[PDB]
Amino acid sequence: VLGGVNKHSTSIGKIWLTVLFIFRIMILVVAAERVWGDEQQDFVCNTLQPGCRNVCYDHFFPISHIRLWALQLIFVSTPALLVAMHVAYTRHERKRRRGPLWWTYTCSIFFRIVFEAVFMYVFYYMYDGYQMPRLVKCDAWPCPNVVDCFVSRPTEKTTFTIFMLAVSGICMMLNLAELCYLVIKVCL
Amino acid sequence: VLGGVNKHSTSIGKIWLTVLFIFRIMILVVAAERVWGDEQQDFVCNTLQPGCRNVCYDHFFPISHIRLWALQLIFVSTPALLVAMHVAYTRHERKRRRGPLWWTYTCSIFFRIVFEAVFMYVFYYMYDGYQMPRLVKCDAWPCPNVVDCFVSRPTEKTTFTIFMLAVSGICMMLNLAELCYLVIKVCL
Amino acid sequence: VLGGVNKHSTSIGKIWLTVLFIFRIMILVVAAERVWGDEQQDFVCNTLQPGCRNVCYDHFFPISHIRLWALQLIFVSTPALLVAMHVAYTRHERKRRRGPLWWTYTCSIFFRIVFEAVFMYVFYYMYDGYQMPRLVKCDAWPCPNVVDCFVSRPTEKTTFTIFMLAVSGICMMLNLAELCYLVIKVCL
Amino acid sequence: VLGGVNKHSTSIGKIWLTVLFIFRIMILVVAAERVWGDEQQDFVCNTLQPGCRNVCYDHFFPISHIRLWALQLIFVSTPALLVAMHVAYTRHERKRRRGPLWWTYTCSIFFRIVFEAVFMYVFYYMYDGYQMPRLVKCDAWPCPNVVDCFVSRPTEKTTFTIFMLAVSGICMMLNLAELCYLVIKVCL
Amino acid sequence: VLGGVNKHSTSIGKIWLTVLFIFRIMILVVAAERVWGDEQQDFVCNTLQPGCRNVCYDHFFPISHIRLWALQLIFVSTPALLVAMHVAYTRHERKRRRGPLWWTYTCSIFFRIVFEAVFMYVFYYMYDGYQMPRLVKCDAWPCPNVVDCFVSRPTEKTTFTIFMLAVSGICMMLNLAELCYLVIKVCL
Amino acid sequence: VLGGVNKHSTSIGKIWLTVLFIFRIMILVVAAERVWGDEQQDFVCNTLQPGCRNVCYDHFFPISHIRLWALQLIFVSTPALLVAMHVAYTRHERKRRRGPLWWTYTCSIFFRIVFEAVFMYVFYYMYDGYQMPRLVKCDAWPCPNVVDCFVSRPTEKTTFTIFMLAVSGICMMLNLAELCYLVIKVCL
Repeated sequence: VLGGVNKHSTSIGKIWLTVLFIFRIMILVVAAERVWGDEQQDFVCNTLQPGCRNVCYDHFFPISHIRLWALQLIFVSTPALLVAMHVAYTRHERKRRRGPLWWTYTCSIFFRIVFEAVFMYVFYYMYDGYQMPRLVKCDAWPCPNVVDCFVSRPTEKTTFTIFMLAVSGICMMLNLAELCYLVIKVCL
Repeated sequence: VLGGVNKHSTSIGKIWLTVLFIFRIMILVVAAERVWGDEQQDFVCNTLQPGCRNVCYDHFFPISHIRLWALQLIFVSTPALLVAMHVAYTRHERKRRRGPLWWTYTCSIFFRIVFEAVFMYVFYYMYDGYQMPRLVKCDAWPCPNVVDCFVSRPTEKTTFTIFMLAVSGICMMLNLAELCYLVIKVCL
Repeated sequence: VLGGVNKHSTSIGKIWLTVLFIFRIMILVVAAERVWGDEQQDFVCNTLQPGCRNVCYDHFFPISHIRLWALQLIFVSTPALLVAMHVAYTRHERKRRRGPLWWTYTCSIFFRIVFEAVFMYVFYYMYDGYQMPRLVKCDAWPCPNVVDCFVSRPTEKTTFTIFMLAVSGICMMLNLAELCYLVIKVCL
Repeated sequence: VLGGVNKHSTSIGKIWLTVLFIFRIMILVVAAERVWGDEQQDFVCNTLQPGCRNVCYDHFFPISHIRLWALQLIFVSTPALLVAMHVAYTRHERKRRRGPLWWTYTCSIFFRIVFEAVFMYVFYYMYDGYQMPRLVKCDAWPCPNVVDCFVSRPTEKTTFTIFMLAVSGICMMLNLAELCYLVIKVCL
Repeated sequence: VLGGVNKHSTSIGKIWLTVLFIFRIMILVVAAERVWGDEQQDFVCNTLQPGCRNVCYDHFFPISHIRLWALQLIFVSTPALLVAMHVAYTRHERKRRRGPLWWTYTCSIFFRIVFEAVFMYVFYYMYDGYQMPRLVKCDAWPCPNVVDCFVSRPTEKTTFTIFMLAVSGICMMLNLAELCYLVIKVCL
Repeated sequence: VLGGVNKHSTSIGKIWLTVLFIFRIMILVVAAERVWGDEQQDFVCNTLQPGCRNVCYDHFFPISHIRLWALQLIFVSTPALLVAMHVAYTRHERKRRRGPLWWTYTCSIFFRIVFEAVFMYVFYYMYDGYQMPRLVKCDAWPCPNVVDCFVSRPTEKTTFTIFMLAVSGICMMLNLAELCYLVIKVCL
């Protein structure tokens, strides 16, 4: 909350973006330890081959969904943290002894859009959609021929995937709108 | 508590709604990790088919009850959080340099009613009542014919479902009463 | 502690009731996650029938003892919380612009007695005493004929049941004494 | 720490008793969840009789050691908490409008000795010493004849039992010394 | 944050190094209990020999990755903690009664580089790269001949290894730049 | 930190000893719940005898390594806590109404050395070195003849044992140096 206030921030940055960020954190907290907790423990494969459970789970879930969203939240909150430290350093220096603050705030908004877009593209490149399947067919060594494996709680995981994707998409649109608001105001 | 006080709020909003919100949170905290902890682990099905446990549990419990209530609490508390930030932003601007505060508070009450009603309808659309069955009959692939499966702690889960439904219904009535109090006062 | 002080409260309400409430909370904290943790996991039944463990445990323990005490503590502390908010609202209004405070405090004491009495009656209606048995005989479907099942830590659970029942009984007596003290003082 | 200071307390009550109380809490914290965590889970009995593990563990450990020490700490800290509230109530009343404080402090010391002595006598009546055996022989129904059962971590549990017994014995001696110091001073 | 500010610190030390340190801590928190939690529990070996799982896991993972990073963070933050205490001690002494502060800050930067370099060399000496294999072949006694063992979540562990190595490399470069900035300024 | 400052403390006690104490606590926190968590659970013995796992683990690990270090930290921090309370009691008395503070500080240093040496001797008397074996041969009843048992994570446990022993040895040397500094200063 505190690390989201600047003298150049409009109502969108002060209120709407801050609420959405808290919204994403709260959803992640209640859906991490309980929904994705038994992702590998309850991954069931119809085989007797030792080691087939480990390789098939790793093949279809190279990075867990919750770990991807945790990384995205850390990355998109970094520019806000950097700006806050710069403000304190400048405020300390000014007392001791647009402008520079305008460029730092504008640059932070640009990097927030880039990080938001990159992480959802990684999601689509890696899981080709939001729908978690009930069944995965795995043929990696040492599994003989093709082995059927069953995912844990596919429906609940799909529901939370739609929530995070929808909020992340809204966050980019708000960030894009704020970038346009600042640019046109200084230009015209 | 703090994010529930406005200069247009009556006694109902200041006291009764705040207590009920804390009441729902406290009940959720004591009944989440212990009552719904072993929902899938102690889901027992009378079969030898691999993967039948995963598909049958996911078929009858697409979203866990506690996750639905956690989502509802987050949604119904969002309008209160939005109003508080708007007050601080307006208070900061007024010093730096009915009305707008009346409309923001009135709009937040309307959205609280909508979110409360939507989540209760979703519950009845998804679980068709408050009574958790002891036995569920599942015929989804790969389960052969119809398989008997047994739920964990059905009676305790039914009791807490009644508590959350009753308090949610009371909270909707109180919000409706406060909305009527403000409308008639300004009209007459 | 703070939510237990009013200008009409005598020494009993200020000191003895506050200490007993903290006493009940402390006992519950140390005896919840460790004594009742494995209530169903270590519930052993002498049978080969799938699903008999789930139905027999649910039949004899419809609501866990710790969950009943947690609900009781929440209920008996609600009237105290309601009084505190009313005091703050009245104190704010008086500055901005017996009596009403006497009736609110008296009413809160009455509801504390009712909630205390109701929860112990529910305990006796549901578990017909304080002694937890070592053996339960269960004949609910699908268990064939009558099945022997064995409870986890029956002696330790009996000891803590006596503690909570005794303190709850003492708390009801103290509340009754305080109610009589206020009534006779105003009457005579 | 704060709830252990009174205007009639000598150096023993202010310093030595406070340090010992913190000493007992710290030892309990590091030795509860890890040493006694698997007391029943790793209780191994040489039998095939269902339910023999539950009844034999309950017969030889009716109350766990850590739960007994947790109860003792709660009881012996109650008189200190009662005195603190009485001081605040008297201090508030005096401003609003030996002696009584001397008797309350003296009575609290007496009850601390009684609670300390009662809990160790219960320990000796219940476990007849400090040495935890490696083997227990159990003949309670339904165990056939006599069944050998093996305790988890008997040596480590014995070591911590000696620590708590030694500190509890020292605490009584300090409390007894403080009681004698106050009595003779007022008498002579 | 507080233990990273000195009167001789430039913008790099005040802002960039502080953010990166928080960045490394945040990544470690979200990836410790969930990614490396089941490292040995889900270590599957294709054998019937008792004890082969323990010796093969210990042979290939003598120190866990998360424990190595936790040790590195503790070591690289020690010089900053030492400087802060020296500042407070000097500040207290000066009131009671370049220079010495310049040498202490310069020395702390040097030790941060050394600790950073040592821990990455230990990583390459011990795990000869960043890629975690799916399969390990173990022939330590008592495993007969050569036994195949399978690692848990090799792909996710590889991804986080790249993140920590990259940030640690960046932190070493920033520390080197700050050291050069101070040396040339005092020299010329 | 606060409980390590006295008016007679030199730079060694104020800075170096405080940092080392925090250093030992931080290492213990990250290496307790994860490295020693499965000490008995993953203790594997090559036998079919019931109860042999319990007696052999208890024979070779009478007290866990982490519990020994936790006890040592509590003991060596007690004299520092005792001194702080004595300072506050003396400071309160002086206002109400070398020297004594010099002897209390000197005595606390002496007891810190004794406790540090005693716990290190107990470690060598009990585990005869820092190297944890991979294999232990156990012949206690009821294990028939000699049974092979395998330790969990012996290499990682050895590494952390060296760390704690090295820091404890350094802490003893620093305490000895500070004791010599005070004695010679007062003598000459």
